[PDB]
Amino acid sequence: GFRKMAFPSGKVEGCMVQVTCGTTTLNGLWLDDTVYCPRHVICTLNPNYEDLLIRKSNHSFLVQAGNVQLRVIGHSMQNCLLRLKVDTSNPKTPKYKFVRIQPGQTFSVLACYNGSPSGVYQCAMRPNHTIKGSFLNGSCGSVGFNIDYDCVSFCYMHHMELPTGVHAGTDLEGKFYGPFVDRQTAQAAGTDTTITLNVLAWLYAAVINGDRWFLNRFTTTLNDFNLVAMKYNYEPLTQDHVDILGPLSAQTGIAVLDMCAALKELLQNGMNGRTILGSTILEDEFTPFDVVRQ
Amino acid sequence: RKMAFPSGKVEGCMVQVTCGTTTLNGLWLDDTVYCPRHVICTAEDMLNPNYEDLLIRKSNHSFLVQAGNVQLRVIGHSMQNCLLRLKVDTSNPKTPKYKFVRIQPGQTFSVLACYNGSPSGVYQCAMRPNHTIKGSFLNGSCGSVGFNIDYDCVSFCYMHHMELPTGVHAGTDLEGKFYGPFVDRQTAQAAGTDTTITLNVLAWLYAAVINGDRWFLNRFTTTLNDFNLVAMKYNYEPLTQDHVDILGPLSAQTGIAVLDMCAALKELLQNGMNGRTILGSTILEDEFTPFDVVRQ
Ligand SMILES: *[C@H](O)[C@H](C[C@@H]1CCNC1=O)NC(=O)[C@H](CC(C)C)NC(=O)OCc1ccccc1
Ligand SMILES: *[C@H](O)[C@H](C[C@@H]1CCNC1=O)NC(=O)[C@H](CC(C)C)NC(=O)OCc1ccccc1
Repeated sequence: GFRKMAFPSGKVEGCMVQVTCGTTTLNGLWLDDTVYCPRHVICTLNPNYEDLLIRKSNHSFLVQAGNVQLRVIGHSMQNCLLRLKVDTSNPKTPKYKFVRIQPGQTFSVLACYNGSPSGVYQCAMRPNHTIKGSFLNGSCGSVGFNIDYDCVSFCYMHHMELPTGVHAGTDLEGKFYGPFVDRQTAQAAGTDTTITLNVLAWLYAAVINGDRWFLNRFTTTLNDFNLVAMKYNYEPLTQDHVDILGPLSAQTGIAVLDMCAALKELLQNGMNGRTILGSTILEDEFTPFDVVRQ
Repeated sequence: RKMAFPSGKVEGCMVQVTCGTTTLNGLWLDDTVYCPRHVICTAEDMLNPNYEDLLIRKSNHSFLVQAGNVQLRVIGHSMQNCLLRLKVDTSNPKTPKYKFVRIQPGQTFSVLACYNGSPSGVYQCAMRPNHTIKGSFLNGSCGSVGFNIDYDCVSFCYMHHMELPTGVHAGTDLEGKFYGPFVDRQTAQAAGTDTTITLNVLAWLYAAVINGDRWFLNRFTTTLNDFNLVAMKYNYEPLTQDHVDILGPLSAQTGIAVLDMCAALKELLQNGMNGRTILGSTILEDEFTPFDVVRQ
């Protein structure tokens, strides 16, 4: 029973607001007396965000926190975000911090529309700095997050979809993940590589679940595995990654470099139709932490 | 993708209940806490416990109920099927609009997995045709709840009790009647053979058509009875005209008649999949319902 699970969303739900500018509406995040939303809410295509921002008043921004309307007492631009100062502090803001998530790591997304939380799901920051999210028109300002004890770590705010169907956005300081810009010009994600650390954790999960048909007695070095991995657009494995896999190595008695020799043969010979935990595809959005926790 | 409902309205209802050295989670709604009755058990979890006997031997004082840091006072108690109802001195201020509902096989819900009264994860899953859940539940998760939220009202449908030897899970509704043939005793128990939820696979095939995946359609069609002959051979639930009517709205938005889709699925079952993918997966997904496909 190994499932993609999201963090409970309640602490974040109390922070979700609707921000409207003229006719374009999206979501904002209300912490203390400040509200964060994508800056492209002030748009009507090569926009000059300094020029459009100077042309706006505090009254132009309609901020609705559920029933009640909040008044912007001031505003400023932080990279690709706006920070709206509001007259009132959210009584429900939790202990929180902003963090910059790293490729391979996961977080939960609270998909919201019109300031109302709609659904919650888990995904991963891919190596090409996009995410395979679920985002419809109106979802901008939806936030991705992790929770550790009582503290919410915010790491993502949604801005855009790319032509490949995947998604791009920023941390909570407004810096984009990846080389993307918030204008609707042609933009392309880089070639997506596979999160090798996560495929390896999934193989440990499978071995723990009772299918070990893919294990072998061949051996590999870290360097000779990385050389093969990159030919197949898998991420090279670091020695920190080997260390992170230690507990699953011990629990199963399969050395990390031996699991790499298994993976190596799967890359080179494919799966002649066989399945691992039920699919002909190696899953790369389950971390070593997820396998350990289940 | 599978999405869970936002868990906030449920998270405020989660508390910790301890009897002796046994701890699990409880659901606190107004002035009463609901929780699995085997919280009053110790070593003889496995021994056929007499729960009427174990309960007559207890006082309100033996139930330690904590809502975070604050301890609530048990004013009374009673058993309802496999649940305990604890009357608490204080009424939960965070109590949402809610009802108790008994879900049917094939229907989906969200699980808030809890430990020591503290929410820790949320996910979507389906009630299996054999009345088990394919959940993710560890020691201490009992009393975790399943629910749907449409729209301001929480529909509680599941409370967790136990894990079968096969790793699937079993529990009750919130009036404490088990789903399936199970009893709350640490004896080894088998579910009936599980099946694939045909109504859900068909709903998902409509979902695939909408987001671009059309490779699997074909010019053929079939009748209800021709299709069920192939489904029974592959361990799929039979399809009925109610199912077809349920799929009606999904026929319109697609322009694909329900029994054309059955022909497409029949080919996918008889032909397998080329190793290619449908909406991302290499297996026929049966835990998204028609009602899920419309919402998302
Ligand atoms: C913000 O609500 C929205 C999120 C997009 C909406 C479609 N799916 C999403 O994730 N962002 C935009 O609409 C974005 C605006 C730029 C100024 C950042 N435009 C965009 O992503 O173009 C791609 C696209 C637009 C509409 C439908 C599908 C793809
Ligand atoms: C309550 O926290 C716990 C959750 C179970 C155990 C770990 N994973 C879970 O889903 N439930 C029990 O421990 C339960 C208590 C009985 C008195 C109902 N016992 C149990 O699940 O034993 C495992 C088992 C049950 C039935 C057949 C075979 C094994």
